[PDB]
Amino acid sequence: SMQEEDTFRELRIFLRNVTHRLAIDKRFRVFTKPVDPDEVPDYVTVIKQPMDLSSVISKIDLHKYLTVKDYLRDIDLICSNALEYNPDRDPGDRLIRHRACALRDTAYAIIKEELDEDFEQLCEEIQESR
Ligand SMILES: COc1cc(C(=O)N2[C@H]3Cc4ccccc4[C@@H]2CNC3=O)cc(OC)c1O
Repeated sequence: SMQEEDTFRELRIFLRNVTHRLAIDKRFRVFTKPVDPDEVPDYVTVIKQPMDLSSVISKIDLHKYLTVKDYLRDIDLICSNALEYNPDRDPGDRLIRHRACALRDTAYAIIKEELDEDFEQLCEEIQESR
């Protein structure tokens, strides 16, 4: 229905705003665009599902997220991809893992403080009915 389309449009607006706040945070710069294979050649072969904040914006706009849970699965993927690709003890790997974890923690914390749980519940119920 049109009321259901209004619900998903509100969800999209909410998701774009959270994503924008992550994207402008200096710590999360390396997650703003896809990992370039010319700068990191083995990435696309090791990481099966690359994910970054620009691709998240693209997926919001294509109506790929019908719930906050679906969006958070992609935020989790930005984090898990960095934990998997950079697992070493060296400072370079530890810094990207800490930034990855901080990106995930920030997204969850924004959603915990600003998302009405009845709004998410409505999205899930419209999703389950389709
Ligand atoms: C997100 O995961 C990674 C990111 C980088 C990294 O420093 N990047 C990546 C992505 C990117 C995107 C926007 C701006 C800067 C950057 C820098 C430079 N070029 C890149 O391709 C390195 C990683 O491992 C060596 C790695 O797992």
